[PDB]
Amino acid sequence: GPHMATGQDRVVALVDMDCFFVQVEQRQNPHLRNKPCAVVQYKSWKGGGIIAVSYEARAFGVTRSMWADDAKKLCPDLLLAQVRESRGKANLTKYREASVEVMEIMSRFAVIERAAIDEAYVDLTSAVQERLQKLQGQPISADLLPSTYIEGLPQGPVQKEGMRKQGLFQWLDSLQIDNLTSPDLQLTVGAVIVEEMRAAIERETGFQCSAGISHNKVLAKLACGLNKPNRQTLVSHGSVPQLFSQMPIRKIRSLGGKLGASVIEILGIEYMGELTQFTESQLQSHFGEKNGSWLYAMCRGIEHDPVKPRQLPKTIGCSKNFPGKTALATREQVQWWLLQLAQELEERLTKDRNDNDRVATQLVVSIRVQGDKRLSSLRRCCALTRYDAHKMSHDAFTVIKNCNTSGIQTEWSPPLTMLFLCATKFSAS
DNA sequence: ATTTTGACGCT
DNA sequence: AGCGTCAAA
Ligand SMILES: [Ca+2]
Ligand SMILES: [Mg+2]
Ligand SMILES: [Mg+2]
Repeated sequence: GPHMATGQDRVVALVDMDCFFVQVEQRQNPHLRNKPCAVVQYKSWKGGGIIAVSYEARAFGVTRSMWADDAKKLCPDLLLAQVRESRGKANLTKYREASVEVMEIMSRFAVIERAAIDEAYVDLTSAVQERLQKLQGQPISADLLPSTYIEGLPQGPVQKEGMRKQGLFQWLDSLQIDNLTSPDLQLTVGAVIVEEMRAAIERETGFQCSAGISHNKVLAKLACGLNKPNRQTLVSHGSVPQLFSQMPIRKIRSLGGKLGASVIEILGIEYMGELTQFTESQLQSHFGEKNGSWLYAMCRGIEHDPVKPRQLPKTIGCSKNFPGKTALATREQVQWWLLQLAQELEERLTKDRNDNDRVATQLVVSIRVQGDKRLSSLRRCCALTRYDAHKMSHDAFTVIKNCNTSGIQTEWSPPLTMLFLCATKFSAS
């Protein structure tokens, strides 16, 4: 009752760019705008692998991971843009730079946590308080929320936009605008701010995005996906029981893999809401102390993970796969590709040092051997003392050379199916 | 023969 | 330290 926390103490948003790499390419090439199109890496093998897909193309069934040749069977007029290749490998610089554009705009509004190349969490609690003080009891107009959905509404006693407006009207009609401590009002002001933030992103970059607004990161992330693209969704604390009552467990962030499968298998449930019937101790007994407490609160819509103040990636990495017959089988091959990776890494590190006043101090080398299901077969670290590609490639070879079983120095066995260099452990400079 | 990435947890 | 999990385009 009066002491039961309800996880309504924060306003958190998650902003996620729509079909991000596709929008980057469509901004650059107006011929691709408003078309079924996809972004692909490589082209020799089956037309290249698709990594991003416009919503027009998704209507034909085109998805990520599809070979372009196969996507063309579903969508013969599909347009394609290719990821840049440099030093023999795909190079994602254009998308990293577009990401910086968006992150820098979002940072003007509030502290953000960079969650991926195209998404960030926003802690809006303080901004909401400020805006509520500015508003001075003034009601919030639907015109301030032109792309907002209120999850769960409309309810009670045939076009998409009509339903959105009906739900928003029910919500705003029911709000108590004089209570500055009302969580629902705080979320609503949050959504007003997010409309402003999304408008700024689109104005200043050309890119559209979706967003979720709720009381914590997990619900904000879930909310964001409910009405893509180019829309935002408010998930209130009160919407949680109905929302979770038919929500597959795997849809909640962190439960899409083995742990989620085990929750389903061990407990014999399917939906997030069903978790409420277990005690905290029961959940801890199956999934561990940390996961158990997290599940117990999360299934009630409560999560405390903070929006971390971090706009920049914590690592800078470069990797290449060598699938099937292309696996690296000679020492020379391994050294040449380590050099290519190290040259890209050097370029990115030097730019990072100039832009962000920091230097990486550890180099992580990872390889995969043909026959291993795991992404990485072996990982070794060494000191990163100079931004020099020849030194980094030599040091990586030094730390992995003993993995070569082959009695012949010139041959590498078992062949390598992946090389990965990652700069970590940044210090101020 | 998806590939190329991050962030963080466990021991 | 080195390995595993989960998530992005
Ligand atoms: Ca996205
Ligand atoms: Mg994303
Ligand atoms: Mg996606």
